[PDB]
Amino acid sequence: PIVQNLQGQMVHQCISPRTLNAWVKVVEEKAFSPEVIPMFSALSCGATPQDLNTMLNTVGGHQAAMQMLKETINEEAAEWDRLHPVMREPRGSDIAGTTSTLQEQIGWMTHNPPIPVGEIYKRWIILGLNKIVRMYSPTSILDIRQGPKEPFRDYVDRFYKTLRAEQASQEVKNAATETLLVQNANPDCKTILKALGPGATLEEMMTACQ
Amino acid sequence: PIVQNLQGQMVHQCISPRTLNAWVKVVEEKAFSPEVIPMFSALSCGATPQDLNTMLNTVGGHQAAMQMLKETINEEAAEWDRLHPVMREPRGSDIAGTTSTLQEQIGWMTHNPPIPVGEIYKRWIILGLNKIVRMYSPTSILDIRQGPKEPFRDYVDRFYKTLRAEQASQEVKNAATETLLVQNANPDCKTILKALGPGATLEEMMTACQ
Amino acid sequence: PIVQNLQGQMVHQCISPRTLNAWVKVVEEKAFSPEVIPMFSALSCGATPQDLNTMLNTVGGHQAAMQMLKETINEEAAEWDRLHPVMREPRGSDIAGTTSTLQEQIGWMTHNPPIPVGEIYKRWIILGLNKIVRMYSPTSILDIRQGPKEPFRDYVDRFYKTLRAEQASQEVKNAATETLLVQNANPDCKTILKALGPGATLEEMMTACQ
Amino acid sequence: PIVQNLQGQMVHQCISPRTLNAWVKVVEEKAFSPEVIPMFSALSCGATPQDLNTMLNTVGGHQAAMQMLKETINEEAAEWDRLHPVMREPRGSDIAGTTSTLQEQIGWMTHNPPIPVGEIYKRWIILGLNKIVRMYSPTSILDIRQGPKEPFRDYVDRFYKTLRAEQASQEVKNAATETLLVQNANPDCKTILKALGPGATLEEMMTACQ
Amino acid sequence: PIVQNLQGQMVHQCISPRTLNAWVKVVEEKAFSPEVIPMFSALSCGATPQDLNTMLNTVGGHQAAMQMLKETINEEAAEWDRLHPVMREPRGSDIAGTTSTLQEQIGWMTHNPPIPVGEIYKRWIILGLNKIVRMYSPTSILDIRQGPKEPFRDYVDRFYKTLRAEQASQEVKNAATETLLVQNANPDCKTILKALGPGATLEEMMTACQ
Amino acid sequence: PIVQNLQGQMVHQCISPRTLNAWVKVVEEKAFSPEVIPMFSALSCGATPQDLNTMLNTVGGHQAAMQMLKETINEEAAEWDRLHPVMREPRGSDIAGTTSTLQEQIGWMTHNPPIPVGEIYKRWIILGLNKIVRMYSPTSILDIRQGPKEPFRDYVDRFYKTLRAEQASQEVKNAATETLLVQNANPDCKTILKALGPGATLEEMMTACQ
Repeated sequence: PIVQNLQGQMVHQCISPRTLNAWVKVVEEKAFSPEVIPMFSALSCGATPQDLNTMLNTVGGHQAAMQMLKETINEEAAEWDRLHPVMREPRGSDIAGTTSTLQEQIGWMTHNPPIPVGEIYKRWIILGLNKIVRMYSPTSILDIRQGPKEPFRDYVDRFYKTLRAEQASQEVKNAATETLLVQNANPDCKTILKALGPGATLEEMMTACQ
Repeated sequence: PIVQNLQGQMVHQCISPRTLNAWVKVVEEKAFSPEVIPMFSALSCGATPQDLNTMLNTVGGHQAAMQMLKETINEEAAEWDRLHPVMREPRGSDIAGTTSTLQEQIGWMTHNPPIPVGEIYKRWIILGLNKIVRMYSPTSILDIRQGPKEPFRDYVDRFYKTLRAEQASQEVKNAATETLLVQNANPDCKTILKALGPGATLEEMMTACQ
Repeated sequence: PIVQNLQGQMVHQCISPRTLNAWVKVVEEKAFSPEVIPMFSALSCGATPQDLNTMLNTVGGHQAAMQMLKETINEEAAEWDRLHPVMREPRGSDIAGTTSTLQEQIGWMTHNPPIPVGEIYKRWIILGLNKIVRMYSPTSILDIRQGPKEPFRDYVDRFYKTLRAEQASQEVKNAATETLLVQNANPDCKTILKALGPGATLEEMMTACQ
Repeated sequence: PIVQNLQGQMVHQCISPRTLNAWVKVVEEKAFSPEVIPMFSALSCGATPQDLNTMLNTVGGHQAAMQMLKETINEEAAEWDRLHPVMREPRGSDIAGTTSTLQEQIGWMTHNPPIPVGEIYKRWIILGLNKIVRMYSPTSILDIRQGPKEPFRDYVDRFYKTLRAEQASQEVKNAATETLLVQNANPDCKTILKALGPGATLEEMMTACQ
Repeated sequence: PIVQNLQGQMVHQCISPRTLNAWVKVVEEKAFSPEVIPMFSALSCGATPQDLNTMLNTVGGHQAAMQMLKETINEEAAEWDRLHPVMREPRGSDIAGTTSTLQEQIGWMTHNPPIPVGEIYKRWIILGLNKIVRMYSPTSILDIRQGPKEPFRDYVDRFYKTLRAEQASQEVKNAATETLLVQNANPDCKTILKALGPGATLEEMMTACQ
Repeated sequence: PIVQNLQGQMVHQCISPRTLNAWVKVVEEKAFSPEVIPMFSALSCGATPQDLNTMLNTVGGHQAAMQMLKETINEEAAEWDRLHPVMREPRGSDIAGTTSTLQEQIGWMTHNPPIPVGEIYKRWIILGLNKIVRMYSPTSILDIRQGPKEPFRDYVDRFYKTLRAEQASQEVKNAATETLLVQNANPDCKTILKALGPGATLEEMMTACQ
């Protein structure tokens, strides 16, 4: 990835074994849980398209997901080529890092103004990963219900984990979300939440059901 | 996080995978014990709101706590907007890192005088974490007493651990707290402490009951 | 390898023990899976031919594969010698790091215009590794068929992993490959895929068969 | 901690996760053995009071020890305030790191002449740690006596470890301690040591009694 | 070892603990398999004679091998003294690292032109290690015969591993080597090798014997 | 330890936790085997007396050995004081690091001409460690005997390991050493060794009995 040196300029540096190990271990252990995407966005700080290609190709399993990612990147490159018809300006395949040289990528990312091919490739990969995570949700939100003896903490944590997996975003707060949350609880906490009144925060609901 | 180079200028640095792994392991293994807050304040030395959001979103489980944290940050941002009506001035959401880009944050944190958006966001996150840790107390302070044969050392350890968890702070010393400690002590140690009289430090009580 | 310091010139630095340990661990663990080649291209970023020889000779086991690699490198060196009739210009063996000193390799890797002996040797080694990986595939692509109760997701995983093993590249799918994919599926999923019609993406096939 | 950069200036640096993990592991595993204090003085080299507070607060267990440490710090700060009647001059709490900011601490630590607030706070913490270590001695010195078949080396190891714990120092050997050491030895070794006469060092005693 | 700094000169650096740990672990775990020599030549890149002595004296076991290494080094030093009749010019014992100081070694390795005492010492140590590796071959190559149900790949693995051990070098290719390889195979593969015809490469033999 | 910065000057640096962890682990695991002294020499590269004291105090067990080391240090300091009757020149105590501040030590180790208190202190510590390792020898050299069927390799390994321990030095080859080596060999090997002829090298003996 491109970093900043002590002279004050952007100079390319090789990708480190630590970053590669971190990414491979994360993908192998956490599978495609929703928090992998922030991990991908953090490990790819200032990455060139070649670095992102290395990170994607290094993954051993989940080849169906990687094929979906490849198809999504191709679709995004086609859309970019349609929206941007014609140093040489980049094309979709050049941004994808399959028809361009590392030197050209570094020249683009250091140009004034910069042409962040790495950022665009990261956005395409992030769209692909969002689709993959949304497809790999283990269960639907409508089937999350508190057990007969399950504490409110466990039920709420499972409900919000599922709702993060489904919508592919942690920020899943909605009025219908709260209604579904209160509906699926056990009757003991259901009555308390019903009597708590509208507009209550999740903190107050957890305190009341503690 | 913004760091200082050998030249002597504040520049951005990519967030290291080592810090991310440390924070993830700490949250996974420490649950929400009161010692997590100093760890978060240490790992985030000089971080920007983007880095804080990365560190928060990378947490795997405990989604209810993250939702409470998000709601608390929203409340604090609303309060900040109310107290500050209207480079572009940072709004509550911009400080929270929802509608802000990296360049804007770095310009804010390198301005003269600096607008410490990172510090403000860290304060809001610290408030949310304090509330979460307080909520995560396994038992109240009034429910802990020394056992029939428990050494006074372990009893004081448990008492002060519970006291730290209850108030989400370590410095919770009070005359009422000392009276509670001597009240719940074993009858032999209670008699010894009563004979020792008021004004005795914790060290003297520990020495006497040895 | 050769890296750039703050003075502004390429300088040679010793190969770090971290890279060597990572490469040895990768070879010992993953055997010759198709993802070894991206790891080799990543760990050897800017490595002079001496470093490539160090990385190749450090591998303990799999001596047949290393002998095939040696023969392939010799053949490529002979072709290079034939195509290039005769600072001294490099030869095939000089590029292969057998009859060249470290100083000569540094000079070749740093002149203007550069003679990327490291990159040429890397391409030869990657060709040899492609041959090895293609030879080491456990199964043929015609032996992959979905089981009576195996999910379509796992069937696609196996199919595309084996396909990457054979062609030694991720870009291995084709129209005939898509026909093979739909033909080898279980009849229940085969009917759905047939009803989905031509032009269907892998995403739609995965969604429909669930 | 404040460290000297390559340009030759004393600049503030964030405290690395490795030091924090090392200190946490040392406290967690070694309890409060006498060797912890040298580890504390080595890990916290050049630290400002904020870093010392972070390193103290990060400890999870042993809350009674931390309470005693806080009491000792308060006593020493009161003494400092008494002895110093009144850039702004530091106070007891300012040195302790509770009513001071990072900028003020850095200014004090880098003023000419320096006001070593970090060193003074470290001395107070060392006093507290010495008190805790002395309190946490499992056994008294007089209770170390050689077994019927116990080797002399292990007996001397136990004796000197116990003596090290008590006086909160390693250089605790003395003529009275030498007499105590020769008193509790086994009669077979006791007669040999008595015949060896005064003036014999520990090496000669160990050699004679093997 | 000696490295290159940002000032552009050659200056000394202490041998890092990671290098020492890597060397000790490699030597202990891998015994004296032929891949140790590439590891030794990679870890000691640019090492001074004192660094080589530190790396050799740190090994715990295999003391007979270390004594043979010392004998070989002494013989080579005597030869060097014989071949060179007589800042002081180096002698055999100075390159051996027994009668030279670190300052003198650095002056030798940084003189104009450099007198690579480190490289000469490393060559002597490599000759000694080659002798030890040859002596540590578990079995003779003539006893390697393919099993009744052993795959030809595993037979080639064992054959070439043993042959590399015997010569302490990877260059074991020969017409007699190929004849010995084909003679020891099972008749089922021996007939196929005979039918393949002379002059075939190893890859063709592997593919035809599958 | 005092190291050289990029500007080209000697400045102090806090002892890194990696060095301390390595030193403590080695001392705890290997006990006082003769290979510890090279490790201590490597890890203490360029250290001040304060760093040497830090590394000595951090050792938890084996307090008898540490007391012997302290006695040896005191004796050497007394000898230094006698040999050198009285920036202030360093006395024995100041060299030992008990009565000298870090500023004085840095001023001493960076003066022109240098006064290497660290080197002298390391010499004293190495003398003490040699004495400790010599005392800690598990067995005598005369008791080293070959088993009836124990391979000659293991016999020579044990013999030279013990003889290295016996004299606290690896350079232990001698005429009497070889005489005892051939005297304690098994009769089957003794016949071959006797018929081999005087003056034979160790490699010839190993090959003859292999």
